[PDB]
Amino acid sequence: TVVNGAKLTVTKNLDLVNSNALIPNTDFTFKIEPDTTVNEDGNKFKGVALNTPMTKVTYTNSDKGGSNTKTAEFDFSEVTFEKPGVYYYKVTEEKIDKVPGVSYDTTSYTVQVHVLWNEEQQKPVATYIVGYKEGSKVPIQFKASLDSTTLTVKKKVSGTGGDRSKDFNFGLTLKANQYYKASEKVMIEKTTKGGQAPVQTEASIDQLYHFTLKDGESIKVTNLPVGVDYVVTEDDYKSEKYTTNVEVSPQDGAVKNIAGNSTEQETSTDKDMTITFTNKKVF
Repeated sequence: TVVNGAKLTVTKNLDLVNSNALIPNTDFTFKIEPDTTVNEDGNKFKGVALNTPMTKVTYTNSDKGGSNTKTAEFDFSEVTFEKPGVYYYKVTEEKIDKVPGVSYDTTSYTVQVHVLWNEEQQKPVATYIVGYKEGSKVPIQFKASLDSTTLTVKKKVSGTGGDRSKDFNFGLTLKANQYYKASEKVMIEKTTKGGQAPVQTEASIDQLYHFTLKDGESIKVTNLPVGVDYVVTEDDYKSEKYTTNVEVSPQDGAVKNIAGNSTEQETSTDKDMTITFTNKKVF
């Protein structure tokens, strides 16, 4: 929280709502600039602009299971300070296009660079560095929340002729995007009308995931990232005299009803999604 020297570390932390979340391929950029509000005193000065005013950290899918913490640094070594004093800067995080499901830290830090006359170098040198937000001195830390969501797929059999023991075949495809690459895995648990714990499997992005359900059974994708396109399809059972309808039901949003055996291309949001396929057979 008080740095002796000319280098200043910035830390990024990702706080995962679901600890099993997939980590998006993305960067965070931090800007340092002279503070312009400073009442230019004999002792307080507007900061001198750095040659490298931006620094950044990068997350990739492969960071999953790590600390979710990354560091970068600003370099004050090459800055020329004409006089000893306290030089003021602001440090912020910048992000042009927001990543779905990531919240951006709007914090602005005040950074004081204490520049003292130094015997060794015969000049004023950056000697220590202190940062604060609206409270005590702290390390420069930015925190973002990474939300994710879930997708539940349920099978409902209806009509006096519907077979509650029949297994219906389904496919799920999740599509790769810039944030989540092909072959990354998402966790799936299947709940069955029987004695046992749910069964855990994994689906791969860009790879058709095959599953089956009887009436009253479901699968749940427990760490679906936000912003991912997907399609769920049931096999056609018209030849066996079932009619099929889909309900696509985002938590607390408007339900979409679809005649037939497939969802259209859906894009996951921060809302939990429930998709119910109703298979009706009657005499």
